[PDB]
Amino acid sequence: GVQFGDFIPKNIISFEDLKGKKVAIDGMNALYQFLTSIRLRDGSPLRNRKGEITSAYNGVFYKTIHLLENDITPIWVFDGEPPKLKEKTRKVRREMKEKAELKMKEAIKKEDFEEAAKYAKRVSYLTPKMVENCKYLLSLMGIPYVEAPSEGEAQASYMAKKGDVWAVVSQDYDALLYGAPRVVRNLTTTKEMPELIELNEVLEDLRISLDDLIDIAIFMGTDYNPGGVKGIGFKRAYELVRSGVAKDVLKKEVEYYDEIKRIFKEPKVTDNYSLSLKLPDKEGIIKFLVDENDFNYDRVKKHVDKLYNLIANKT
Ligand SMILES: [Mg+2]
Ligand SMILES: [Mg+2]
Repeated sequence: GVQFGDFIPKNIISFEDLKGKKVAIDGMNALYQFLTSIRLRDGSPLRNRKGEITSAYNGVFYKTIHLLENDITPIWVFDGEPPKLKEKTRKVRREMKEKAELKMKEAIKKEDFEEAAKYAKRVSYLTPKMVENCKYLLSLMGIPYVEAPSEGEAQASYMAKKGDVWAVVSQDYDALLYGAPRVVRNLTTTKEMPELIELNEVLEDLRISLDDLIDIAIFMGTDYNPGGVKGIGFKRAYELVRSGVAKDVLKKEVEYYDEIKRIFKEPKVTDNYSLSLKLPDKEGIIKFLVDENDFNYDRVKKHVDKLYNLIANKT
């Protein structure tokens, strides 16, 4: 996401100081994280005997239990319906290139079949099936999840602002742009220590408003305007913001500036979800993990036993 890291205040926090907090996990960010970091010695992903990747299932299972063991109650947040994701104020223009220039012409020729074998790949190793399988596993584990109307980071941020959860868990800083009061990094990955970023601290320290921060992100470049504004990094953007000339510059330099701003300010969110935990289906977990995905029975068994006890106590 936006490379805010070096320019915003952040603090290393211990796992103990995270004890008892409820958090909204950015599901897609977490799953991509697992695929990247849960690999073999040769950098190859974890797979079952059928050659299917299980890296994501490994992180979902073990990472979720790790948090619960430390009294951190997670609620997984996933992205909305790929076909339709227009988030309340997110339909005016596009969510891709469907409406506008996407090219309609007869080209079924070989270049279309080598291509008709060239569409299921850029969806990375994280396929809808895999994402669906992760949702299934969370269900068996008794862990609550929400399917956001659109971007999961907006849903999670909303949940944090509401106070249903203490922070958004992700490796990206982007939740701050949606008004998330707190983001906690390095929980799904522990190379480095957990890192807590508080939005209010960032704003007070930099002496800027949330709208200013969104402006800086747009200069740098968001998923909605990759590459940002020609030759402008954090410092120059922050300079333009403090001078009070950012909004004029952005209106000139970024088409759909007002549209991009609305995405962060008025996303489509939902209140239909529960943070309640359910006792885990031990047998179904073992079938899916051990039987169908070749996880080690012993380790899995000890873990579903631990999971059940934790939830029971919590419940
Ligand atoms: Mg992002
Ligand atoms: Mg996202």
